[PDB]
Amino acid sequence: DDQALSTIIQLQDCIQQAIQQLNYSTAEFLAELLYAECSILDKSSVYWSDAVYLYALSLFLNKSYHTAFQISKEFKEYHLGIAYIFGRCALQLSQGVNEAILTLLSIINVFSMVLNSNLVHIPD
Amino acid sequence: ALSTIIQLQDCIQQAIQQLNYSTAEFLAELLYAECSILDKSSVYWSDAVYLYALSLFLNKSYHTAFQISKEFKEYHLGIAYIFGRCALQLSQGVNEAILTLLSIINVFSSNLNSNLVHIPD
Repeated sequence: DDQALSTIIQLQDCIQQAIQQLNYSTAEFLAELLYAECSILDKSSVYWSDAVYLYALSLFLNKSYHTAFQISKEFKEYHLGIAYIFGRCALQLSQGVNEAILTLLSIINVFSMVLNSNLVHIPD
Repeated sequence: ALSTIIQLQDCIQQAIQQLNYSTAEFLAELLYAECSILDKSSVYWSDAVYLYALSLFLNKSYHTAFQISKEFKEYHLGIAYIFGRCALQLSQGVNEAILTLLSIINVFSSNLNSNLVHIPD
C-alpha cells in the first residue's frame, strides 16, 4: 500500500507525458494498464475516476470513437472530463446526444462528485 | 508590434492545449500571414511556421503541411518532426525527412531549445 499509491501517480505522470507529445499508442497502452490496475480501488476513489477519464481521452484520441463513447457512458456523471469525452463522441457519432445534454446542462448549471482536476485537457 | 503576436501565439498554445481543433487553424494562419512579411529568418518566423505546420497536421490537412514543413524543415526541429510524421502518414518525401533528422541527431552527437507545446524531446 505504501508503494501502491506511488505506482499510480507515476503511471499518471507517464500518461500525461506521453500525451504531451504526439505519441498516442504508448498513451493507449499506459491508459489501458492504469485503468486495469485501478479496478481494485473503489469507485469513490478519485484515482478510479481519473484513470477512467484518461482512458476515455486516449481512446478518443486514436479515432476509436465508439469504444471511447461507451467507456465514457458508463461513468459519465463521475467526472467532468468524462462528460467532455462523451459529448465529443456524441457529436461525432450522432448517438445518444440527449443524455449528453442532460449531463452537460447539469454540469454547467451547477458550476455556474469531481469537477476540477490538474490533468491534461480538463475543460474550461 | 511583437506583443500582439506573442499574445496570439500564447492563445494558440492554450487552444491546442484544450484539445480544440480547427481553433488554432485560423490563428496559426493569421500568425503565418502576419510574420511572413516582417522577416524570413527571425525566430518568430520559424515559430509561426512550426505552429502553422502543427495546426495543419492536427486537423486532417496533410497535403498542405507536408510541403509547408518541407520548405522550412531545416530551420526548426519541430518543423522537421512535423515533416517526418506527415511523410509517414502520406508515404511521400521520406528521404528528405531521413536526411534532415539525421543531420539533427548528428548536431546532438557533435560537440533547438524552444519550449513550445508538443515539441518532442
